[PDB]
Amino acid sequence: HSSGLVPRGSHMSGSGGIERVFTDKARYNPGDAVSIRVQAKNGTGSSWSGAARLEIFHLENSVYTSSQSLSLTNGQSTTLTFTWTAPSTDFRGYFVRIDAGTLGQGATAIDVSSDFTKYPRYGYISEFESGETALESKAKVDQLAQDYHINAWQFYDWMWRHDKMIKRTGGSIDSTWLDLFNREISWSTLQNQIDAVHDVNGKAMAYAMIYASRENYSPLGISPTWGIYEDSSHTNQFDVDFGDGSTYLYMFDPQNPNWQNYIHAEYIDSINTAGFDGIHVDQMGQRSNVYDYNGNSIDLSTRFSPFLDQAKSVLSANNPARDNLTYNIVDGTVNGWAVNDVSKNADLDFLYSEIWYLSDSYNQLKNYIEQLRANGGNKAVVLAAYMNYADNAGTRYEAESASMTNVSTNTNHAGYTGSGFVDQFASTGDKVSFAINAPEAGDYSLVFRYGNNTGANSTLNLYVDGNFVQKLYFFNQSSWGTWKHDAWYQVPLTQGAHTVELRYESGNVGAVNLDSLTLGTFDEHSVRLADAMMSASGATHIELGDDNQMLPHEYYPNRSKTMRSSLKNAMKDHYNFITAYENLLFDSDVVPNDTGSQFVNLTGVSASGDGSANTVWYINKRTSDYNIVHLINLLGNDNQWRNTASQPSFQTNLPAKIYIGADETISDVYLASPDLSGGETQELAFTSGTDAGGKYVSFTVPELKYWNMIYM
Ligand SMILES: [Ca+2]
Ligand SMILES: [Ca+2]
Ligand code: NA
Ligand code: NA
Repeated sequence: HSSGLVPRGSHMSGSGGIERVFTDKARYNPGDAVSIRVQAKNGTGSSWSGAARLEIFHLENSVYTSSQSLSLTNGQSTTLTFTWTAPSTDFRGYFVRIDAGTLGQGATAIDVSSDFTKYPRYGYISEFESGETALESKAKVDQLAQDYHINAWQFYDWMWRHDKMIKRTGGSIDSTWLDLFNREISWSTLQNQIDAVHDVNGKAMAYAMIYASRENYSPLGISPTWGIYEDSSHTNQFDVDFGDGSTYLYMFDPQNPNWQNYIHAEYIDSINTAGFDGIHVDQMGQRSNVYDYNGNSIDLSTRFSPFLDQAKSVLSANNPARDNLTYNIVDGTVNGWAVNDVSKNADLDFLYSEIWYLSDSYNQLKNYIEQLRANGGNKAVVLAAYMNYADNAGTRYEAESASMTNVSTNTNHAGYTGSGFVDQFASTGDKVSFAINAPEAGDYSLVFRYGNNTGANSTLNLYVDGNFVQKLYFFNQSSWGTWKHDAWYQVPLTQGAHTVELRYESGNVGAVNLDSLTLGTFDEHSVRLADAMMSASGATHIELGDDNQMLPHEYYPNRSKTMRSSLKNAMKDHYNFITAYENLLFDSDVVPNDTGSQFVNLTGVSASGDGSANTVWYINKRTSDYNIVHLINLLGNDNQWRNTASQPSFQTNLPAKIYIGADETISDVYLASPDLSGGETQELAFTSGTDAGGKYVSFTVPELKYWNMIYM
């Protein structure tokens, strides 16, 4: 008479329970009513009844509890609401737990901050099509707000021209306009999205350049005498070629007051006419040997601050509620080009930096973040750091292992993957058809690795499951030995088997060598590690946008990679975590040097304090009220933040000893991890004592997967 190998009975587990827990807004003001929503589904196999219980925590302390009764027929769904009040102390993050017994558990987080610039959670919107309904604009904003607490959206490439941002014809705003790449921007869709951002208490930041006009700028009243030039005789203006012999950006002197007045009036028109909350100012990065119009040599690195101070000033005078400003410090690294002058001297509301290849290790990037924090007077730091940027990551299907019609295989150009590649793919009736599997329903990035040295674009017709989808362009390279994978199409797929086919048909031109097809996928391991390092170091990461897309590239509409459900779920936990614990992560400072011996020790694993490969990395920080120790699991992995990674070597029962100030006493030891129990703070059994090193505490860390934050 005992329980068996499995439970015996009429009830199921696994499916349903608490599906989602979220709030209507991304951010709240003190005193606000907060609607906490719980979407519940009874998949138990019979009726269910009981209490749904809410508990809210500020760090280690339970600050609110509440309960309501619930009953559901089998298969029934409902949405419950709990109403709370944002407590009076401004700038505080909270953890929210929902427990519904046998129906399961859920969690979310709440940010009470009257001004988003202290704890920005930056997302983006990069498409503005007339096909998008008001409900769909709203749905996509609501999803980012609910699932990640995004409180600011960078609206990318919304403008008509860099120097004329809203298109008017005869004083009337055009209902649609074509951007520099001939995308259709809808004025209705744009405003619907901006309103939807406002409805979740978010801010809409308008992308703009600091110093860019488009081609043919003179008729707009812009003078070439405000330009910056590659020589002292103003022969060649700095510019950007977009590769069609017509479309260009021309570059100007940010310090020139007349350029300032011109482009700032565009910034103000964008705020007032579109409803934006501020301007997200971009640049192209380091340019050496710069001259103004009159041939004087100028250091461009120090000319942004005056522009930005002036910009802030005209924004605040125009509308002090909607005057937010940031600027991209391009190519971020310690003492990098323009880093010190911008972060120290620009009147920015928070700092933003796009990281290229000057901060490749975790520790290098941590030092850059810390320099920005120190220079900027503890202003918030947001990084654009495009994950897996160079990796053709995802499930791979080799072209030569696929179904081939009127083509051949070969091995004569080195650098192919697998046994070779497809060639003689150059004439009508030629086909390659890949038999792929989608493990779950959703969007898939179809990424083709190819060669092409025919001297012009080659094209192939893409087909999915027998249906034509689009003509794809495969760009001309300098040699046939040059393999690229910048030809891609993102497509929705049902779970299961599909066919993906490239066909050379009437109207297709050129030829390609076809190496493979990859299902472009962000790698969960690297992404979770990088986000852990960034936020343990005191920064946040712009990576999510549009309809639950993740950012693969500097051109925000790029969809050459997609998140799979497992990564989406880890990002919900991560973004819950950086919201609920925002005070410990972004109010804290690094603990100085540890003269003599290091304050943190671990048993049974290699440990580093500088983000060394194949170690558990410890980071010790403090606020006035707390001592904090982050553990980031680099076991099994290198010290580089951007590239793909293996799953960390998960640890269990990791003994830890932390030294504390000898004039200090520890009542409790707390651990919180996005990886564990959805971020809920855990109270750990511990012992204290005194050693040669001083006063310490000692405890076993039950689990370390990616990132644990210990505090006391
Ligand atoms: Ca040029
Ligand atoms: Ca052929
Ligand atoms: Na949630
Ligand atoms: Na203001």
